[PDB]
Amino acid sequence: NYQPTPEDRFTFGLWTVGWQGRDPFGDATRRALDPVESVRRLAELGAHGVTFHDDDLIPFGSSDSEREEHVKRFRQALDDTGMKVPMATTNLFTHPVFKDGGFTANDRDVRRYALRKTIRNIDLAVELGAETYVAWGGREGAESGGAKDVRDALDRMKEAFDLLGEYVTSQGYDIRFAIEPKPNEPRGDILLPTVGHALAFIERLERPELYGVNPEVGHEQMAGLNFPHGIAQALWAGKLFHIDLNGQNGIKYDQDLRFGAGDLRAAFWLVDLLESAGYSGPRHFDFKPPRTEDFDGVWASAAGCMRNYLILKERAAAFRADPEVQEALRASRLDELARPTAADGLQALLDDRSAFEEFDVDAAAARGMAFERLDQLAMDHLLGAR
Amino acid sequence: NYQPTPEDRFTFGLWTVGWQGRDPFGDATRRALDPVESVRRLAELGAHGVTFHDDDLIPFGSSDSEREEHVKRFRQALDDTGMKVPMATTNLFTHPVFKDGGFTANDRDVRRYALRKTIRNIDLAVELGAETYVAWGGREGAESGGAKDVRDALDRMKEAFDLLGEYVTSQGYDIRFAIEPKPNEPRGDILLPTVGHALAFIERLERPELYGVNPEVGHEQMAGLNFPHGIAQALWAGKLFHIDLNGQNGIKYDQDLRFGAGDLRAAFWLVDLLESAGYSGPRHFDFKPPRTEDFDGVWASAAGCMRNYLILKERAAAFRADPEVQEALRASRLDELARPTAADGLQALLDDRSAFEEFDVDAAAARGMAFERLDQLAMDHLLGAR
Amino acid sequence: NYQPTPEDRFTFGLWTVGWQGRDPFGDATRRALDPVESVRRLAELGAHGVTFHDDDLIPFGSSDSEREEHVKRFRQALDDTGMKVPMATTNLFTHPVFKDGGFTANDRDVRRYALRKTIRNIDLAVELGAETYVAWGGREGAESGGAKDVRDALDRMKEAFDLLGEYVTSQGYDIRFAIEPKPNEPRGDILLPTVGHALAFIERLERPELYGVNPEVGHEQMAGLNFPHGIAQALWAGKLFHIDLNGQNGIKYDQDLRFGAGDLRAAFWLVDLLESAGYSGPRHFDFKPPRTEDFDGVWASAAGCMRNYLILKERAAAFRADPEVQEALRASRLDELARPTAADGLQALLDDRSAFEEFDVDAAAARGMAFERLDQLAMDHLLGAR
Amino acid sequence: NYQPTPEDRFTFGLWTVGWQGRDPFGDATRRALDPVESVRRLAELGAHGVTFHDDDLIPFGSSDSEREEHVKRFRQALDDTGMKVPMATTNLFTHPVFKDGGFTANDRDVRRYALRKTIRNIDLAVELGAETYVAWGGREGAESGGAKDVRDALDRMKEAFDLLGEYVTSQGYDIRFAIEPKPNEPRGDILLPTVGHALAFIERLERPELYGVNPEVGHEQMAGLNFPHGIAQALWAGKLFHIDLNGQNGIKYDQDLRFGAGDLRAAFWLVDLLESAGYSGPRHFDFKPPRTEDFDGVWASAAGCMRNYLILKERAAAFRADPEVQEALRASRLDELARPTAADGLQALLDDRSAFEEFDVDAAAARGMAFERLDQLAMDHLLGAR
Ligand SMILES: OC[C@H]1O[C@H](O)[C@H](O)[C@@H](O)[C@@H]1O
Ligand SMILES: OC[C@H]1O[C@H](O)[C@H](O)[C@@H](O)[C@@H]1O
Ligand SMILES: OC[C@H]1O[C@H](O)[C@H](O)[C@@H](O)[C@@H]1O
Ligand SMILES: OC[C@H]1O[C@H](O)[C@H](O)[C@@H](O)[C@@H]1O
Ligand SMILES: [Mg+2]
Ligand SMILES: [Mg+2]
Ligand SMILES: [Mg+2]
Ligand SMILES: [Mg+2]
Ligand SMILES: [Mg+2]
Ligand SMILES: [Mg+2]
Ligand SMILES: [Mg+2]
Ligand SMILES: [Mg+2]
Ligand SMILES: [Mg+2]
Ligand SMILES: [Mg+2]
Ligand SMILES: [Mg+2]
Ligand SMILES: [Mg+2]
Repeated sequence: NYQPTPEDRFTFGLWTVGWQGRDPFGDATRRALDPVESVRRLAELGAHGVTFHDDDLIPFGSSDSEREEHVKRFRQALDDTGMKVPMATTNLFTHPVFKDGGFTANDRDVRRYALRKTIRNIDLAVELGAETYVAWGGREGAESGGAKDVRDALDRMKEAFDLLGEYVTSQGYDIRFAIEPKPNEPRGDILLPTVGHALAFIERLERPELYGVNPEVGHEQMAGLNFPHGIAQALWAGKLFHIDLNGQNGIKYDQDLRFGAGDLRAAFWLVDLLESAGYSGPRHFDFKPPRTEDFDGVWASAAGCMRNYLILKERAAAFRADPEVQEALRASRLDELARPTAADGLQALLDDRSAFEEFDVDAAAARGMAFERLDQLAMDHLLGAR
Repeated sequence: NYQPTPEDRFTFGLWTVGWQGRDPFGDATRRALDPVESVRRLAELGAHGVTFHDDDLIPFGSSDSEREEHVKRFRQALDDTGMKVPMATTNLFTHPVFKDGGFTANDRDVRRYALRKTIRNIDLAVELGAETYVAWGGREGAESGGAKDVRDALDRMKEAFDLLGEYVTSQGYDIRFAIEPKPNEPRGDILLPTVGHALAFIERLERPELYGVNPEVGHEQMAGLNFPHGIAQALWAGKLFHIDLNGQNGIKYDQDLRFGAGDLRAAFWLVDLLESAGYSGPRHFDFKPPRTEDFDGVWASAAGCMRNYLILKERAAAFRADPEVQEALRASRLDELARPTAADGLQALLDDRSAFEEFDVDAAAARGMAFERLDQLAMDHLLGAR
Repeated sequence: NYQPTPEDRFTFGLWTVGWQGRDPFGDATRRALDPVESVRRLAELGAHGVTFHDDDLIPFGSSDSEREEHVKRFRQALDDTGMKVPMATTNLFTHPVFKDGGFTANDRDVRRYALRKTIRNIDLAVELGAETYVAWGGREGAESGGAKDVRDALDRMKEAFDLLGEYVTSQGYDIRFAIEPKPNEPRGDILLPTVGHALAFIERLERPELYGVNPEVGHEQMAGLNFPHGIAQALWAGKLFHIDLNGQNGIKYDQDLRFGAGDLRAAFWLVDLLESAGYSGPRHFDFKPPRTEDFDGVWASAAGCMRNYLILKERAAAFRADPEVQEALRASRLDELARPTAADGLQALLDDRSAFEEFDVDAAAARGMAFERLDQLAMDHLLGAR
Repeated sequence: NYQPTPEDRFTFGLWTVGWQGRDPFGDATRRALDPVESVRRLAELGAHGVTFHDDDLIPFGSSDSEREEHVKRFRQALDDTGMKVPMATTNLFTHPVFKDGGFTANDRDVRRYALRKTIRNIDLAVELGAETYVAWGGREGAESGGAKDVRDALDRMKEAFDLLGEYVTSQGYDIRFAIEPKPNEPRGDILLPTVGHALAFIERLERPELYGVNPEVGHEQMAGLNFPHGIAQALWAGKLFHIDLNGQNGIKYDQDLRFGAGDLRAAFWLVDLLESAGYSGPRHFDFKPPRTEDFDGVWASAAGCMRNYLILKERAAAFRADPEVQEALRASRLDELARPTAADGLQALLDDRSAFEEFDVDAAAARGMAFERLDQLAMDHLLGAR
């Protein structure tokens, strides 16, 4: 009954189940978790692996010796459990030095520091076997219009990513980058605010093939955007390297609810898309167990993430396998959407009097699309009412 | 006192001052305007030119002879007034045949019809001297998840734009395309919903150099996005071919208020950016005089569009010329943002102990950015309080 | 399998299934429906009754004789089918004369006309047996700040409703009023924009007992508000006289999707609340079959409204009857929320050293609320995964 | 040139200029401020007074002796500066014990503790001379639907406020309560989310005359609502006891920008309303100097709050005094909006054939409202372009 196994490729950030519950208006409600205990508890729940920021694993300002002891304890817990580390990232947002950004801070010496902090963790990530390195520029942005010339900032952002690309290729590392967009919070506006802006930016990098996106359900929904649509565009471009799964109730602060909470029907269409397109990357949960919860609630919340994915996967598969749904898809001409508009070419199109001069516009206009019957079949399948 | 001349390059769509005031809940409050009268009235107000959809100028379903008479009357009014036609577009949204889209309609015969309708108006646009051809895919999208496979739809969208690009190059036309994004309305979600998604899509076209964006103030703000930031990214990519100016009060239906209404400070930063970057295209107003207004209100509203642009232009120029502002920009290190992070290169950066090993993180963290003083200087300039 | 009967009290506006599909950017896609056919088709689907604006039933500007013939045909179809008319309303928004409002139009003669148009339809509503009379002030509002002094407008709004209350009581009519809030569209901002503002306004009327609210799912969600929470406040105040059910995907134009579409989990909690509180009024659907649909799609969409209500009703009832859920509610102390804080009174509270001086704040802080386990049980029940 | 004096009644919370810059993703960027220094610095800037939560002034868990020393130091600084304390409030949100609320926490013993903590600070507030006591229920709410029965929670909320009302009247205190609404953050949804919901709730209290609202600019704008409209409804009801001034850029996390930032035109219409209605309460700024700023930026930001109010006050006064504006107000029939619709009464209205039978609907429909000319005059005045 919806039990995960490591083959389902579910992963969690250390910072997720480890969130102590400090928010802008309140103190922590839970004690800190040792990374080692987190790995053990997640392995017992059926997770495939964990992810980390450098500063989750190695307390900021550790000596090189303390650093090695922290990595050794962590590696021992990975070996003890079979857990993998498919993704790593850099914390370029917590420390006060990053208050105006890392890669696009106005101060040049902060920008250089941000690059050196990132490069050091890329080495560690490769050693632990990470395949994707995520960059979330949470502090890259502004609260006021004059504080940031955005063209210069984009120059600085491109420079930083180009330099990281030169570093990995000069080291022969097999790692790819994924940019994680967010429209706002903690800055008033964040640069590269959506999947689309990030995809557009990547095409201006020196080595675009090394970069993709790491979209997050809740972040696109903070702009009121359709998350499955954005994921479809990222797949279409070949750029879906990683994904952050969670829940969000509309346009407000980033809630990071467990996956399946928030917009349930969007979660259904997302799972349908990922499974139909054969996405094979990690199913990563970037979520926060609400600060109302004790530690038993934390693990119930993490378990719920995986459970909801598996239930939705079953319902989406039943939806697509149902002969009556396959018939309704043809009734709505989804098969025709997949056929070329003009494989015959431009000149044939221009000579085709059935496409314009003799096109029966009123007859085509009268045909219903039958979309509502199709959508009610999808509802019936989601609710198990079929 | 803020009087426009044709050198200011202000343009208006025929559909703007010609909007009869029909909304989803009410009938028209104004009679229709003859395109010829609109050209004359706008010329008297100081406008530079007009834009049109095919169906604004030529009633849908006109014979070829009636078509020629409509164009002739229009051309005579352009010659009488000196008005230019810098942009044209296709109406692929009003007629019922486009209820599920034009370029991405599920029905293949509608998609072919949409292409032939567009190609016919490209010819007319070139004859009238338009330099930019805008495409707003207002019906390309969905209300439900199963109605549209977005990867197939993007295939169909790319196919359509590739075919238009083949047509203009095979005809030797000097015209470029601009895609106008909108997140929603009249479809529940529209494909290519923001500037960013449109920029990303263009990079997958066969001839990307022929395509740019036509962002609209209100459309990006319907996603809660920062419009000057999005414009900066479009300029950075070299893709700002055209712009739609209006006003919008936040995340709600597309209001199309006169420019300067809605988010006043965003309008100030937009004008500052366009004028500082040397944007030389038309300043096009895509706005709707509210249906409360009679015809005297329509022309007062159109006049207000141009007036507000000119006032904001004056205030932005005073802001940037003020020595105390130039000093505050240096205090906030905007000059350092414009300098390369690591022109010395990757190896020099890696060897630079001042960038990491000996970087004084606490000292850099203590420096204030002085952004609030800078933003209050900008406020004082906007309000004429200096 | 989820079949409605008239005992379920499902009702539909004539304007819902009768929506021709005209939106701000397109012409009608469906022919008009005769009110008589609509009554017959809805009766066959299992509906309990219909609602109407005066202008849905009687074409605007009909002579008194044509008026009587229209009512007679309608009454004959009600008798033929057994359909009831539980609610009626006035169209104070379509005709151009209402472009600046009805009850709060700046022009006094329009305000008087709006009152006479309303009073005439109250008579008709009582004759057809309506118990609730709805007022949706769709044009009461403004696009700009100086156009409407809101204190004077609220004076005019109170005056209008006070006069309607005097009319019904002087006629001895057994009818109550329900105000339907909406935050925006078609005006830039609408007066009484949410359930809360409407409830507050009612308490200033001369006869508050005659007035309640008619909240609509999508309207509260256009402000990002929690619709079940708002309904709970209306029930708490004793003011839920009527309800408009539909679906909405977040903060954007009013979509009026079929009920169950949009925010599915909000629909579940709404049905749970209405059924648990014993709401006995009509379950009224104010929805628009998308303009992609032909007439077969219209009736499939209407059927889906009722189906989704019945499925959600079953799942909510199973949720509340599940012993493991009843246990989890006690684990989360929902039983304690229902017990008075200080039935012992103020002085006992002040003397109770266990409430402050000797309260163990750290122990109380450590208790988890177990909300995530509870919410996953609700998810499992909604998805039929239990 | 726009210099404040204590007669302008500008006040600041200790928590505003004292915000250390900790947000959900970062550590503090500024050291803590001694309340005494804050009073001195604000007095030098021209402020009239300060406000406080109990826990801003007295560190949580202080002994009764340390408590007295903290109050004594504070009182000495008030006497040294002439600063007043017009408002006080309780912190029922920071400590982990309040993670599920104070007055509406599911645990009864937490609810009793919350009441005793509040009552203790009411005594202190009266001793310092506060006239208004604010309650912001930031933790009263839920992230999930089953966690909170809202009808029971409203029962508990009413019980708490009724008990506070009994306490102040039994002590003979001259203090009034103001409820501060917020739609969300830090809870997923907060009870009483807008001005309207709060006004409606007050009317169910035992002693409604003791309670009013403390609206905050940014909070109503987090629901996309028109803040001047909401303030007008609160004034109309006689319930505007206090106000929180700041800035907010649309629907997103609560930014608490300095007043004048965010929606500039809304700030203009707000100042016009407050000054025209003769609001005489404090002009309180609940704002956060951005964490990019050092202490010089903090005081520049606080100074900007007062400056922007004074500039807007000047522009609104010029707008209302301009004869051409007074003429345009009559052209738009604002004078008619202020006149009764039917002072002649119901029977006269029903007998008046000019109101319906002989009303010229087409003539009334043709009259333009001239709202756009009026709004451009307001724009010209705001920008100093007249
Ligand atoms: O960059 C990795 C992560 O960093 C932070 O935790 C962000 O909140 C999250 O969105 C991001 O994915
Ligand atoms: O495509 C040209 C225009 O068409 C329609 O009028 C749209 O509303 C507008 O946004 C667009 O710019
Ligand atoms: O007033 C009755 C109805 O009128 C209009 O159709 C509105 O769109 C709807 O919201 C309202 O309920
Ligand atoms: O209750 C007083 C204050 O408490 C908190 O600081 C809130 O953020 C603010 O909105 C409120 O006004
Ligand atoms: Mg997030
Ligand atoms: Mg996130
Ligand atoms: Mg993330
Ligand atoms: Mg628009
Ligand atoms: Mg537009
Ligand atoms: Mg446009
Ligand atoms: Mg609606
Ligand atoms: Mg509605
Ligand atoms: Mg309705
Ligand atoms: Mg706030
Ligand atoms: Mg606040
Ligand atoms: Mg506040």
